[PDB]
Amino acid sequence: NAMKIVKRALTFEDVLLRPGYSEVLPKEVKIHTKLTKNITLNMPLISAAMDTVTEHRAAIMMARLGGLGVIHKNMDIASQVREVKRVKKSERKEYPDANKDNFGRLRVGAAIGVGQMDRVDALVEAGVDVVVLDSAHGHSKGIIDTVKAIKAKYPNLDLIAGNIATAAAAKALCEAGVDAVKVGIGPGSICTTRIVSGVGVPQISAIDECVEEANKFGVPVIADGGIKYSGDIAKALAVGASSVMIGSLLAGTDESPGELFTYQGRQYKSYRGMGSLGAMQKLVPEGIEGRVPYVGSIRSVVHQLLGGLRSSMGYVGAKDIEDFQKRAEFVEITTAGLKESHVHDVTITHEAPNYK
Amino acid sequence: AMKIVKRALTFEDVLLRPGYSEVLPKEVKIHTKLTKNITLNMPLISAAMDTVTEHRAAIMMARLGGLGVIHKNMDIASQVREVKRVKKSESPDANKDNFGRLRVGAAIGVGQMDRVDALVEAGVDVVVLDSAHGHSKGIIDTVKAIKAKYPNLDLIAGNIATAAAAKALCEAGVDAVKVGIGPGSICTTRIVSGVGVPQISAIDECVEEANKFGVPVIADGGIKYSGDIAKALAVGASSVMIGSLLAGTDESPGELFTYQGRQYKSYRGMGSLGAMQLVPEGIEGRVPYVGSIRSVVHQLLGGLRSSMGYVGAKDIEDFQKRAEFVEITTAGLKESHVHDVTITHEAPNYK
Amino acid sequence: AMKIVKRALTFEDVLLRPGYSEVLPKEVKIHTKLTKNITLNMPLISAAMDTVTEHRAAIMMARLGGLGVIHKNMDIASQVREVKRVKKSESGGIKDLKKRKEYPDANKDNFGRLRVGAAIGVGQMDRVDALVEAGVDVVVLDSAHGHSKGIIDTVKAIKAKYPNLDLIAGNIATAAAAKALCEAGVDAVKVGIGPGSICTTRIVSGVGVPQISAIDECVEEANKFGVPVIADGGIKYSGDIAKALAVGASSVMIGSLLAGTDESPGELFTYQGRQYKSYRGMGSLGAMQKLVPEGIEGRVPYVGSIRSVVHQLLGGLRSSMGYVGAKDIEDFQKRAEFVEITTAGLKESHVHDVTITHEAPNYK
Amino acid sequence: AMKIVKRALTFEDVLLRPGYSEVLPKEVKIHTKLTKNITLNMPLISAAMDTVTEHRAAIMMARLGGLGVIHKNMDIASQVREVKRVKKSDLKKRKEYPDANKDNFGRLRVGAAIGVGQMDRVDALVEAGVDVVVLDSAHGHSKGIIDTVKAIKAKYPNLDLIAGNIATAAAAKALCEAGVDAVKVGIGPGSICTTRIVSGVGVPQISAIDECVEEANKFGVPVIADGGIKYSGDIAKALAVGASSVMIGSLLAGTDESPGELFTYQGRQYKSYRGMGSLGAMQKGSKLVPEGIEGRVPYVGSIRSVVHQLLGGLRSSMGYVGAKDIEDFQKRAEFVEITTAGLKESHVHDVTITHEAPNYK
Ligand SMILES: CC(C)(NC(=O)Nc1ccc(Cl)cc1)c1cccc(C(=N)NO)c1
Ligand SMILES: CC(C)(NC(=O)Nc1ccc(Cl)cc1)c1cccc(C(=N)NO)c1
Ligand SMILES: CC(C)(NC(=O)Nc1ccc(Cl)cc1)c1cccc(C(=N)NO)c1
Ligand SMILES: CC(C)(NC(=O)Nc1ccc(Cl)cc1)c1cccc(C(=N)NO)c1
Ligand SMILES: O=c1[nH]cnc2c1ncn2[C@@H]1O[C@H](COP(=O)(O)O)[C@@H](O)[C@H]1O
Ligand SMILES: O=c1[nH]cnc2c1ncn2[C@@H]1O[C@H](COP(=O)(O)O)[C@@H](O)[C@H]1O
Ligand SMILES: O=c1[nH]cnc2c1ncn2[C@@H]1O[C@H](COP(=O)(O)O)[C@@H](O)[C@H]1O
Ligand SMILES: O=c1[nH]cnc2c1ncn2[C@@H]1O[C@H](COP(=O)(O)O)[C@@H](O)[C@H]1O
Ligand SMILES: [K+]
Ligand SMILES: [K+]
Ligand SMILES: [K+]
Ligand SMILES: [K+]
Repeated sequence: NAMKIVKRALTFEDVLLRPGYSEVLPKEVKIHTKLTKNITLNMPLISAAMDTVTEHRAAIMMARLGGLGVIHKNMDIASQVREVKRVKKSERKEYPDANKDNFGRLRVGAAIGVGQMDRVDALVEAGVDVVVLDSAHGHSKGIIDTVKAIKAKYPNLDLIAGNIATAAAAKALCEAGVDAVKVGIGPGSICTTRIVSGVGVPQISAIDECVEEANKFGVPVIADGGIKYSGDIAKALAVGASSVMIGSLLAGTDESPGELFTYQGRQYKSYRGMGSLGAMQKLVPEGIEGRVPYVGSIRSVVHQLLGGLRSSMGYVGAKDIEDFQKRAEFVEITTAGLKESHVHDVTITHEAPNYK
Repeated sequence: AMKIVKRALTFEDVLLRPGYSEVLPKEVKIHTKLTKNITLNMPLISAAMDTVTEHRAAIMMARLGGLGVIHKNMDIASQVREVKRVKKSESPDANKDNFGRLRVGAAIGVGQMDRVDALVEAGVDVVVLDSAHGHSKGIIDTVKAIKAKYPNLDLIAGNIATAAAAKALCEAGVDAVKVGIGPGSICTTRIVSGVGVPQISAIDECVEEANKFGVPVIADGGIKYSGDIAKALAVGASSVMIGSLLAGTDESPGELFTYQGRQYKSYRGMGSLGAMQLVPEGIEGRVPYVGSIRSVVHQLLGGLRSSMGYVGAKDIEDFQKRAEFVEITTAGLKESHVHDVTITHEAPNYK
Repeated sequence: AMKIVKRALTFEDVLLRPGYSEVLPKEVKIHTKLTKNITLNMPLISAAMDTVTEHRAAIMMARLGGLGVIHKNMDIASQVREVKRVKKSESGGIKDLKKRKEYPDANKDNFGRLRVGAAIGVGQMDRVDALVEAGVDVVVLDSAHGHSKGIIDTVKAIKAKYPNLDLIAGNIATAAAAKALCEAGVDAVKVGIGPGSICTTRIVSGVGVPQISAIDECVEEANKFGVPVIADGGIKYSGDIAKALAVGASSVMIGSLLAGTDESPGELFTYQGRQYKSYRGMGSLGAMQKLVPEGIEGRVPYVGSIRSVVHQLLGGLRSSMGYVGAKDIEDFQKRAEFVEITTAGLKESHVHDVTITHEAPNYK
Repeated sequence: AMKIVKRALTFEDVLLRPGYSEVLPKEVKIHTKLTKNITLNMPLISAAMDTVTEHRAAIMMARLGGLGVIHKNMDIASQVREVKRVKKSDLKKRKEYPDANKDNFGRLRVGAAIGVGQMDRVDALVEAGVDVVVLDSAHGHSKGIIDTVKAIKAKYPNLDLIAGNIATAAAAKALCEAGVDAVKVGIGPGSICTTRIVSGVGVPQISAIDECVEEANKFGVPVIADGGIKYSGDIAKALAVGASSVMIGSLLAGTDESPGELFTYQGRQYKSYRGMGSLGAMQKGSKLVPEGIEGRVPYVGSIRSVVHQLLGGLRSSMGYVGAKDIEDFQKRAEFVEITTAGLKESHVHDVTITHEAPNYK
């Protein structure tokens, strides 16, 4: 065969975690983790850098709950600075797991593009905790040059770069000096990249390959995109990602940007790809414009997502994420296994808060 | 370097090969072991769910030769009453104790020794120790406490889905292990937590280990059609536990209701919000009304008899020794169902 | 430690690779063998079902060059009457010039009478005797489970009593079963446990073998005895006929594609301003009212005459043989190379991304 | 036992892996070979179908850098007339179409389909100035095709000749040895095609391209991947596998330029789209049973807007792979095989689409 097929790649729906002997209840497990080599999270969730997901309200709530929000970059420098500053002056025992810097202020992230040094300058002055250098194709000279230039001017600024989906890409970014890599080419709910360009790696195999390489450098992996249910968070972490970035599951909350609207008797919010026409008009598109149901507060969403993670860790018998990653074992399943895993042969009559 | 230990299969992935047969479906024998010490005349058990089994369903299961497990979503006195109703019902296939009284089971959870005490005094035949995660310190310590206090009480524990878990429960002294993490029709465990094992591979793995102890395996959850029962027993389960196929019956708890011109009964997971009243592991639903348990069980056991006839098996143990499987594809599964023809008459065993 | 023999494939899992061809579809030969002793001029048999084959359908199947098998869900006198109607439709001494010009490929016995088959069950020796006396050309011994003592004993009794009667027996799905029936003296084995459109056996009993692998395994054993294999059930499209024959079947038995025709028994009816005929498994409750059912009761769209259906089915086979370069069915089996496909490959193979606005005569 | 040669994959079974890139999508080169002797500025060819390509579609495809193939479901004189219209096709146009695919005289290039043994048709198309003849059969790997290739190359040594369709390495070898200038690969993948269902014959398109490219490269002969392209990503996969150009039917059938009528049905505009082996197409020509259907596709506007989106997807793909040009694309490309769940992850999922996207239906 002329064509080079390197592996058969799996994603979340193709695998399940095996139960393990457990001496710990879900409410007892520890779910803190690392965002970067130098920044910890108290809970492993990050809200996506998207203009229908994270501005200051979402970033504040995510940090209060122990995680992180990344302010999107589809705004001018001054507006983004204003958003970072609003998170940073936000700060109450209602939030005992709040993720704070050494001064007691909430952590926040902010996204940047290739070559946007003036923006990096402004965000550093505004007190940003981590810069997220994002591009459709992180394994690129433009990205690596920007990494090198930022770490040369701000040696102690935590820098996350992405997105990537190969071991070669993880090595290249780790060698350029990043503090974490963000993995995900194509898995996003609103993403058409794989369909429009033919490029991508199914998300489980992409995490697995990139974690194996990035661990050789001590660099955490953020699993970005494709999370549909709380069970997918556990699988992403068990394969070895240090944290998970989520868009669609948070787009429908009070705190995300944009107003509620009603369609056919039910309430929704807009949710769209940053590579969709609408977002780019604020080169051919790699995302769509859509809607997601309204699901209330980020707090109630996060409670269900982490409840599922805790249940998963109790089933596996892990006391914390490190132990979860060391001892998780998987089985590969079939299409019929997946059908068996969902609800089947019964008509759901009541909504469940964690299953749609 | 992720640890995938196995490609795991479930019911729809496999079929039984026919073998040379000298037996007609009429003639095969379908008795089996529930526990090390209790035999069933038919290998079907109704699920311990508050939309499936109270006394009326348990009575009919035992009269037909199997067993009902009274659910534990009720206080102790209520469950004792349900047990006494079944034992008091009477005193050719009926599953009876040494006094001519129907046999019945009853579910308990961890740290419920007072419920065990009352159920034993009420004459329960078997206690079913029921957890979302059987392979845990709480369950193992509860098994050891029950067997130390009641050496001669048959104890079933679950649920599990690995060889290591079957070993642990068998070493602690259970009389049967119940296998099934995630296969249930109303179950969302695998979606909410990412954990589970497709039911065929889980039975296969647990049987191999439990056989070392002479301990039967109960295949719990995921049975959709009667062929699923045949497959589970052929792989080596000694009995099968069924929820959804029995919940739309006259005998299950709860009332008929009508929706869009046709009748239903509620059916819900014991880890759904409704049953527990939180991060649920089940949903609340409805199933079509299908008449009496008698007519359902007749169809289910009819399928099992046909299967044993096709395989040439005189009885369950011979069925397990003779069974050979093929793995099939999605195209093979579509070929197996009805295809390319519009069904006009609802068929008593295929829906 | 559960014993999985193999991964088994059915029609939609495979495709034939094109091969170098020097023949056009109108030039290929499609005659074949029904049994060791009976030839067909085309490779199609209508199912022994009370919604498919009674005398009218059997007369048409024979005129077109194949065979019809009269079902057995009737008393002996009624099945004799059906067989005689086929045997008396035509004869060597009656020069029906119309029928002889329209149907030049008609499949006839040595007296110039249309051939016909008839179904029997285990131990129905009285029915066999009456069918022989009626002039039946081949007896089809049907059971849900051909690989059984009851069937093998029936085969040995029939072959002892009528050594020259061609006898088909089924249904089977393993090589061991084919070996057992061939050693017992059958003239052809009929393969298919579970593939039928109206069949629920695999779902109700968990027992079956996907049809391509089942044919493949039984052909390899039956060929050792010179015994033809009949692929019975699960044919959805003309391409499935080609695949079945290419894998090694000598003929194919079809139910649902022939049930909605003028010639099948049963009356046209209308559902929501559309015409249908009934089509039901012989193991359905309706058919058995005459233990738990192994089929359903259904309807299929009315499609006109058996002639236009068969014309399309054989046109697809001829095309297939042209693509392989096969001059005849045995050449087809010796040339044929398959590929295994995926789910996406099956999607690609069907019509996709286009709304169909006209009925194609061979694609529904 | 039966002989299964391999497990065959098509477009939805595979994805391209990203590679290290120093190039942006607007900088990559998408020039490619049509035959041994003719190049395209862009690798797209409109299908030789009577609902896709007559002179108007061929003019636009050539103006955008590719090619149109005039279908053969018409008499010789009608097909000569369509070819002449393209060849007869002001100085502003040269500004607006700076990538036009022209012959030596500055006329738009055009192809035309012929059938087995149709030497009279070849003679008339050559005198009309056709740039390439596409010898097309349902079954290219046949004595009839092979003898016609030989007779055409004997009589017109300098006429570029594409032959198809094929799906195996043995077939590419036979056509290359008989002297074709490109082979066209595709048995069964077409949107409107029922060949694999009617006859059971075919090879999933990715494996078919891959097998034919390996053999045809030994003769320096380009492969045209014909059929089954649903999205722009499929074009990228086909080229990365080793195809030199891609032939497109359904994605161009609902354009202004395709022949046949815009009509409205239930508030939406469509155009007819049908297989050349459908009953309607063959009754036009007027015996073999059909190997295609008759349908309709939504109206999508101009060919230019469609082509812009398709090539934008190709450029993006080459940027992800790090490829500066098509040959570099093919050398660098590495694939993964995916599952049905992988394909579901790849599409839009768990969100309702509320706005039209120009490259994703
Ligand atoms: C602009 C657009 C539509 N596409 C690209 O920039 N494509 C792209 C860029 C570089 C290379 Cl070498 C190849 C392709 C975009 C915008 C915002 C987000 C994304 C996205 N896919 N994020 O994950 C994409
Ligand atoms: C309560 C709830 C919703 N979940 C759990 O208890 N989860 C759970 C328990 C222990 C551990 Cl270590 C991990 C997870 C439940 C209630 C009833 C039944 C089930 C069920 N999954 N099978 O019966 C679950
Ligand atoms: C009666 C019924 C419903 N089932 C059986 O007779 N079952 C059966 C027979 C023997 C053995 Cl050992 C095992 C199972 C039936 C009637 C007519 C046709 C079929 C059928 N499956 N044909 O392919 C089945
Ligand atoms: C006419 C028809 C329906 N079929 C054939 O000509 N079949 C065919 C020809 C030769 C051989 Cl040896 C085998 C089969 C057709 C018409 C137009 C296009 C096609 C088609 N499949 N193109 O790819 C087919
Ligand atoms: O339009 C785009 N094209 C491709 N990927 C995108 C686009 N916009 C956002 N993303 C990615 O999709 C992720 C969200 O995935 P989700 O959680 O599945 O909704 C984000 O964190 C980005 O990495
Ligand atoms: O809500 C729950 N979550 C997970 N599993 C459940 C829940 N409730 C009942 N089950 C299991 O599902 C089985 C019934 O499955 P069914 O026969 O497929 O409907 C029961 O016997 C239990 O083992
Ligand atoms: O009810 C039944 N159960 C199982 N198989 C049946 C039954 N009735 C007929 N068959 C088989 O199904 C075949 C027809 O399949 P079809 O062509 O796919 O509809 C017949 O030739 C029989 O072998
Ligand atoms: O009716 C037919 N039967 C089979 N293939 C056809 C027929 N008509 C056109 N084709 C092929 O299908 C291709 C178009 O496929 P599409 O781009 O997927 O719509 C054409 O270029 C031909 O190769
Ligand atoms: K489930
Ligand atoms: K079937
Ligand atoms: K097709
Ligand atoms: K996607």
